[PDB]
Amino acid sequence: ETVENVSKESERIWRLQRARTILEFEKMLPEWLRSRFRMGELCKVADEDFRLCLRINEVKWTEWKTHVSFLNEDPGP
Amino acid sequence: DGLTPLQLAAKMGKAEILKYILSREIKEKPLRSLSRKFTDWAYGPVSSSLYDLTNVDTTTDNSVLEIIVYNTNIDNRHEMLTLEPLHTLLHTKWKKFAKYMFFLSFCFYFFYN
Amino acid sequence: QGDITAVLIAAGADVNAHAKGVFFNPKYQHEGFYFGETPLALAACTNQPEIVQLLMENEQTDITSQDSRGNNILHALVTVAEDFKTQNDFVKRMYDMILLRSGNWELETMRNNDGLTPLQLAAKMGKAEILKYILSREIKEKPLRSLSRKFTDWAYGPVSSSLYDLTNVDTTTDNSVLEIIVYNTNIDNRHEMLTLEPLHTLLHTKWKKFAKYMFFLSFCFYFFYNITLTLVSYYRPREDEDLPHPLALTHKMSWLQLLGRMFVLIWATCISVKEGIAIFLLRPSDLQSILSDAWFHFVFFVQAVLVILSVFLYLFAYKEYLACLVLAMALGWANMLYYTRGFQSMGMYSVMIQKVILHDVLKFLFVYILFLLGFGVALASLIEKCSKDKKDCSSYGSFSDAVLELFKLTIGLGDLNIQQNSTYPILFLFLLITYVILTFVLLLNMLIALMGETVENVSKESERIWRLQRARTILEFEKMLPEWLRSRFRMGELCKVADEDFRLCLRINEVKWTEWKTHVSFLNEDPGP
Amino acid sequence: TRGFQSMGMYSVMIQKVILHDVLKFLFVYILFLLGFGVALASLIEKCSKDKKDCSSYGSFSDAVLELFKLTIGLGDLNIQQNSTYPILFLFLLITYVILTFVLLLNMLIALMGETVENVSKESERIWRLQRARTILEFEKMLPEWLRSRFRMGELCKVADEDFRLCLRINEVKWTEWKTHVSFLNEDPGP
Ligand SMILES: NCCOB(c1ccccc1)c1ccccc1
Ligand SMILES: NCCOB(c1ccccc1)c1ccccc1
Ligand SMILES: NCCOB(c1ccccc1)c1ccccc1
Ligand SMILES: NCCOB(c1ccccc1)c1ccccc1
Repeated sequence: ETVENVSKESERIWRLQRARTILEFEKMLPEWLRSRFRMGELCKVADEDFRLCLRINEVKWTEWKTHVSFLNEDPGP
Repeated sequence: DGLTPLQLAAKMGKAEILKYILSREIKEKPLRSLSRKFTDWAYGPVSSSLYDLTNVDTTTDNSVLEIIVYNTNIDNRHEMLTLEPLHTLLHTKWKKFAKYMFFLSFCFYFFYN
Repeated sequence: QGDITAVLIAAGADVNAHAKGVFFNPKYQHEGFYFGETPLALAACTNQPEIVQLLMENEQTDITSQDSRGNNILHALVTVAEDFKTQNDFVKRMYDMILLRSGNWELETMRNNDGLTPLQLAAKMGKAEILKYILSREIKEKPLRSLSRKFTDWAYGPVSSSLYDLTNVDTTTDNSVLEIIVYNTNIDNRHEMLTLEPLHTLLHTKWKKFAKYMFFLSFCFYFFYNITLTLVSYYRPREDEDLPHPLALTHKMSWLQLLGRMFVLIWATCISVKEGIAIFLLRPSDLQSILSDAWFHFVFFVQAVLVILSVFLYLFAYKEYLACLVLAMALGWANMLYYTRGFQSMGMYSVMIQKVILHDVLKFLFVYILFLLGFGVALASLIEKCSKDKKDCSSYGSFSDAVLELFKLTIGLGDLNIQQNSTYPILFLFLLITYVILTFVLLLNMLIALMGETVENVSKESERIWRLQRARTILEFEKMLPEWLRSRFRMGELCKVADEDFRLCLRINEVKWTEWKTHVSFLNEDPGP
Repeated sequence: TRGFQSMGMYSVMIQKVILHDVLKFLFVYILFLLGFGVALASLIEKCSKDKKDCSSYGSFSDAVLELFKLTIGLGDLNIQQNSTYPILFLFLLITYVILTFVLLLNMLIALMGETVENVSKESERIWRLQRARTILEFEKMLPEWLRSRFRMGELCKVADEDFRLCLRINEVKWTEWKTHVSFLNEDPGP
């Protein structure tokens, strides 16, 4: 299974052995100026405007549905 | 042990239940406050998804990535980091932050040798 | 909402609207969804066949309408339709539906603000699956089979002859389909597009009638070219004339022993002018094709110029008279890898050379330098610091000689005489054995590094890169072919439906068996005298 | 080497590579040979050489052969004794061995591509045809007298003649039973 296992496991060991470095660098990063990611705090339902921290993605095609979700726009200025 | 069930699903490494907890989209309106995935907007086959991401990011004590990636016991850490709230968050820590420190800590320890 | 939509049209909504907002987005993947901004295309883009069935029955609907980008509706379906197979694939089903609902041929002749027909836009965007429809498009009707691109010559049981309308397809107009498929670099699946029947047999016929014989001709010229540089410089028949000059044209030379020296000077200048024009053309291709193709334009040009600069160096007589010649001769034999295209497995081996040298040698070399320089410092204790027993009497370079005598082992050109020390040769060789075993494991993993779907991917992608890197040569040869006497392919101009006898240029095929049907197509015969 | 089931199946793989794919590799291996050989033959007869033009002959040819002996591994150091260009000699000649390793490493991958199936199985099926042609050739070699051999007993078919036709007996097997109405209902007989 070098067609699969010796190649793929050596890839997945590597991604874990790089993702451990990245969280190690945040311990190395000083607490001041983590002015970074963790996107804008939009509403959830409730009365507070900023409810929670967020993360934005870009999902895609077929299996449409007539959506009833949220602010019906494009993301805004 | 002091663990939330999201953290307990990560420490025990149960991947499939953790694909639900980090997504959890709820298409209702008495109780869509319990949902972890939201929507920014939807316009045909292009749509923007929003993740509630409270204990997920490395900003509190013993976060989810803190207890997935530093964990050694479980087998399928790679099957868990493929998931969308963990993945693009790891990519964004990579691109904005960790790529440039790694090349910086390269050129120091390479000029060292 | 289909029910609410018909109310709004009955209430008088503008069906020919245009939404010119910032959702066009060159940064496409976020906030985008370009759909050509008309209400007709939006139902056409988002799998709404009944609303398209509703909107195109409205007589006020401008189906021929354009966009801010100049796009009509068939441009809009092209710019959306993904190269995913059968996503209950609606766009090809609905591209089919719009032309058959309405329209003359005067809808795919419409160009955008780039000047592209929707066949060309499907090729430039590289949407393969919609382009398998446009180039086939057989229509088994008789109000509107004039819109069809595939026809039939005749049908007789399970043997039947197919005819392709082939207007903008062939390289006979400006910016044709093969012009914009094969020279394209942006899209991924150029090989998935050239497998298609109007493009394939047309590329085969340009290969067999035309490009095979020029390629062997341009082989035997550029192969006799490199023999001549070998037989001029490094021949020396008997006792040469006191360090001569290779490309010199001295007073008495029989006309077999200097015409080859003219043969170099002509065919180097013939190449130097040729890709010198490719400086004026290939401005964005070289950086975008950062590893794939068009490097061989450069390596031909660098080889041709350094021959000529060696002649310019003779007129000034600097020190690098011989230096610029030999790198021009060494690239000249290395340039034969461009002529390793042509045999179906030969370039398929040559692409695997180009894959490993570009991608994965620098992978292995960076690790192999690393254990070299790692054990080399470990070895250079045992030079200049250790016993050495007789040494500091040979040449130079304490660290450098310790590296090289550890670096000659990978050749196998191994020296024992560098190792004569005092009681540390126990510790020398068991160090140096752990070099060879460690540089065996770097070698053994290097074979496994190419492994990983070698049963499929390393073989098949090296084949499909080769077919694209040969199909780019063939269209390059037609630019090389002069405009007079292209009396060639592009078969006879038979009728379509209309009153003109010669309607369009054609291409004949030989389709086959089961799933019969009682045919109503064309002239019911065999092809004719 | 026909005759053992895996022996010719190895021997056909010899006949496949020597006919098809050696001339593949040899045309590229001559190419980097003749490519670096001109690059090496600056460092013979044009460069330092420090003691040379006293040995045998052949300025370009000796520079080729001493670069051509490395593929054996029969490598000579004494051909390389020059002046300060042996820095540039060996790092040229290393880039010969690495380049003629990649030609060697891709040569293993050149036989790869469905070696799990096609290179093994086709070399088996070519062998079975190339052994079955021998066997019918031996019957042309066998003289016509005493072919008292196979072609089993001539049992009836339906008709009035007892010996109807020549035969061949097999031993077919299990499930999908049926209540048979075929022939002489026995075991084959004394
Ligand atoms: N587009 C993802 C880029 O980040 B991924 C990544 C790439 C290199 C090193 C570390 C992480 C990744 C993260 C989670 C799952 C899979 C891949
Ligand atoms: N305080 C220790 C810093 O060392 B660094 C380091 C730490 C662990 C492993 C390798 C290197 C470092 C990190 C980034 C850039 C430069 C150096
Ligand atoms: N019978 C096809 C021969 O031409 B094909 C071809 C063969 C060698 C080099 C270039 C092209 C071909 C053309 C299109 C798709 C696939 C193969
Ligand atoms: N005017 C330049 C002609 O060079 B030819 C050429 C052009 C590009 C790459 C290689 C060779 C050529 C073509 C066919 C036959 C012989 C030579």
